[PDB]
Amino acid sequence: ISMKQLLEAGVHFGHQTRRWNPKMKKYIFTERNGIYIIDLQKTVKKVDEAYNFLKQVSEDGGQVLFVGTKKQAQESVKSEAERAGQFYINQRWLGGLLTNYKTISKRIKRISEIEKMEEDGLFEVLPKKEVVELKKEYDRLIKFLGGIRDMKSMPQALFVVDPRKERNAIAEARKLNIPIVGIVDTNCDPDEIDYVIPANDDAIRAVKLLTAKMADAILEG
RNA sequence: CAUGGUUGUCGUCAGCUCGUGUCGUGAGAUGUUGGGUUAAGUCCCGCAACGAGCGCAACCCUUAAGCUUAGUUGCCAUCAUU
Ligand SMILES: [Mg+2]
Ligand SMILES: [Mg+2]
Ligand SMILES: [Mg+2]
Repeated sequence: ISMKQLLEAGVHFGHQTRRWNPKMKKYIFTERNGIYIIDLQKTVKKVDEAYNFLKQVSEDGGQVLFVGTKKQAQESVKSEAERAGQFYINQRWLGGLLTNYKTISKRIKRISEIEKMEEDGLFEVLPKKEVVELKKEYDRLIKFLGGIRDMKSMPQALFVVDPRKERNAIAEARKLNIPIVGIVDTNCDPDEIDYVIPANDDAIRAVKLLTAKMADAILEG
């Protein structure tokens, strides 16, 4: 990426000074209109490191999980993950998604079973009330577990659009020692994330640019 | 007041719990709370919970309406008769 591209994206924009995290001071360049401005020069170097890492994991064939429950990133996470053929979560992070994957795995299997029953044509045989509730279960499973249906093993890396929003995802990854690549805004804390990209996560344009670049690395691998 | 079996009672009240995960030094907690909703821990939505079980409900019996099958010991409209 280039600084001009980043400036157009709105990556430089940051949260209000009051809501900042002091640990991210290095990344901050200046304060304008009561908003800290991310240093793009640091961002470009950071983007490169994460891009290299994601290409490396993709070269190894390691799976990557994209998390963007934030409204801005929901659409971007879905599209880029599909492009790169990687797992995504854009609705809600179920507690114990990775730590309790033994239970979660069964829920993934359930989605296939519900489809199988429809394919079998048991659905017509089943009582209407039972078929309605079965459909409702399936839709709920698709809503939350749709992105990771294909996943059968722990993702080699996680991509998080907003670490502060996705606290549970960060915690589970750190417990399981999974490397984290994240878009960290001024408010967020960078210590937890292994690969930190300092950027605005409140802009659809900004998130899309960064997630696309990461997807490209996965595509390259 | 050594017991099995059987029973009353709170109360047919909507509870009571567990596995895995997570949190807590720990006893614990979460789930099971919250916003609505229901007869209902009923259901929905949200939510470090994700699920599951015993309860709830439903399946059963009886009662309130038809159809088809059958018609004696039941019934008698169509007629004779008593
Ligand atoms: Mg209780
Ligand atoms: Mg229940
Ligand atoms: Mg009952």
